[PDB]
Amino acid sequence: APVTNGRIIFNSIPTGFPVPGETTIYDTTETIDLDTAPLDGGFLLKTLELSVDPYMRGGMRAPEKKSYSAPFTLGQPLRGYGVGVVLRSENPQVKAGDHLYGFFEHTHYSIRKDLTGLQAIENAYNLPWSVFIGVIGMPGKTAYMAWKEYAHPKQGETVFVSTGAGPVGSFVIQLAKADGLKVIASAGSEEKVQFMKEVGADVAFNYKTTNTAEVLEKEGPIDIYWDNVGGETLEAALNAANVNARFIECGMISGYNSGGAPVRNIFHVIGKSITMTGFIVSRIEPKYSAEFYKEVPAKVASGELKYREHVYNGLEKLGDVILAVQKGENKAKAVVHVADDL
Amino acid sequence: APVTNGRIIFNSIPTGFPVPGETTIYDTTETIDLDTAPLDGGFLLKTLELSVDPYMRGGMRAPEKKSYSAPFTLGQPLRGYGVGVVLRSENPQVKAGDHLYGFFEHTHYSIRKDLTGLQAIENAYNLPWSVFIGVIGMPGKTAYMAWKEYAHPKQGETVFVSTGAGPVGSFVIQLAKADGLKVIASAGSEEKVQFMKEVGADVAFNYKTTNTAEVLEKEGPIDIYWDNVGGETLEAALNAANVNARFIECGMISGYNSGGAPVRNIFHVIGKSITMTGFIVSRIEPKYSAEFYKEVPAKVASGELKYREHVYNGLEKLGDVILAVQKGENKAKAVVHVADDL
Repeated sequence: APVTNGRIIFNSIPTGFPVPGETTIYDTTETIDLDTAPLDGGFLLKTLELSVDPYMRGGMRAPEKKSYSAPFTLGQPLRGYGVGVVLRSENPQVKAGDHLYGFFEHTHYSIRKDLTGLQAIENAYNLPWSVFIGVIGMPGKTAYMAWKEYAHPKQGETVFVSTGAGPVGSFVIQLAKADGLKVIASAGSEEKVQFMKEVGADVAFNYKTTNTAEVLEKEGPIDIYWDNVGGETLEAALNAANVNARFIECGMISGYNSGGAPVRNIFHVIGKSITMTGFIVSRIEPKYSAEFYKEVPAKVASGELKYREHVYNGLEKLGDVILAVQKGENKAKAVVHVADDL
Repeated sequence: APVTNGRIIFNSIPTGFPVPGETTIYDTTETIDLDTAPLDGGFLLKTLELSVDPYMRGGMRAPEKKSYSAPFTLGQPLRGYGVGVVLRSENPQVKAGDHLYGFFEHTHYSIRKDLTGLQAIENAYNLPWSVFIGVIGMPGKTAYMAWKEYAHPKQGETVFVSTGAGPVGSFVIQLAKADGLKVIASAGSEEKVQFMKEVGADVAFNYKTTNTAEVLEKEGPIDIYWDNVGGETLEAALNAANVNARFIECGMISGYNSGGAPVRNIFHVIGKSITMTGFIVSRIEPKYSAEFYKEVPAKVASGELKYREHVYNGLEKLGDVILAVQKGENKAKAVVHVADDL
């Protein structure tokens, strides 16, 4: 018999933080018959896990694709990264039981014509599906691929990782330790400092209680800076950089429209012979994707590569999770567990 | 019989522009007997050509060596790049007639113990000695070596060269054209715009009469930016950059102590996947020196590589040339012709 196809609908444009029940609504007006719904040569896809990733620069938009992050449509579901399982297929590209990663609408079920925006997941070690939207998803790929492309590490160099406890930063710490580097890393809470230490940071500190410039003077100079914040932290890193340092520019704080904070000491790029490289993960992903999806699951399964997630149960909560993430209240990479797999 | 060994002496510390006759004095109190002066195993060196290069960041200091630019000593000669000829030698490393390039005191003659700070010049095409302090000296090496190391050009890419008529920038224009690139270049006077066009710039303009941002929008986007200025021009280049652009950071405007102007749109480094690399020519010179000194003289002799210099005759004028250079009044790379070679 038909079942509810619940949906998190974009309902109004917020001027401040999103308001659950106003910005988003949980809508149960659609049903679907999983056995008889017409597929017309496509396939029926059951949502399992949905990522809630923060937005800021460019406003409320889908995660970036083609280097285009699209706005949402009022009255239609929100969207983001997810994992799902195929229930039924009339398409030779996929079969029942296949698990797929990519862009998902925030609904229990969807009917897809083909694999556009999706890829088969190889889960040889039977890891929890949610890892594929975190440590083995976009955040992990952001850390792994840019590290391999740009860090050019040498044994015993010193790296400073900003936002070091996050899904990207905590992976960077572990990549750096595996390359024999000394790691300095900072975050904004005690629990985050504890996680940075757990994953191997040599010098882990809370930038709200400890002077970043003082730490970098005592523990540097810095050969590699991994930038997730820009602004004052980037300026401090420039002041503490060694000659021939590499500054990997991953993210920067902004508002919807402000772009980023000024850099007032950029001459250090010349004086200290710094290579500062920005990147967007989708542009470099083709060079590393197969290696990433082969190697990273093994390191998760063995416990070598540590990660944290904050799981919230139920699609109906997703709008509340959006607000929690915008407020920084989630303890780790936010995941909405939509359904079990069986 | 003894001859005067004239000397440009550092006489007082200026608080503004240098004042000829006060900041510097031309001193004729020393003599030297060129035939009998004791060499004590060293050699007698006749100054031929002296470079006058602008100073600003770090104040009045010798050009940088060991990554240290040293201050001058009151009552002693100024110093900078030069070319000289050996008149007499008791040192097996050099013989009479050898021409040497490196750091020179601002005097007619000196006695050297050895080749510290000096190198033999190979002048196969008998070019004027002054070229070895310009197009075949530090300015030319700055352009050639960083271009080869960092530009990674592809046929038909677009480069923007700031300060495009100068000793560095005008060499960069010619390197870029030889690599099949479109060149946009800017300068601050008509004579400089004419020289940029003469050396092959496709779009040459005066930033004082023409809106840089408008030119870069119409003629870009920019794949390579060669930065000699920083600040607003760097910001305009970032706004006009193509994806995967390379920003080669050579110099930036400053005061004695201000470091450089702010960059308020640095997020473009991430959004546009820019590689921004600073350098100091002495740090990369060992990789390119032999190639530079073999290839560049041939391109000068054939007329392929164009250059300009502003020659002033006589050591006694050098303090006036310092002021002219600090005021931007020299028409091209400033050279003091100290003596003829014979």
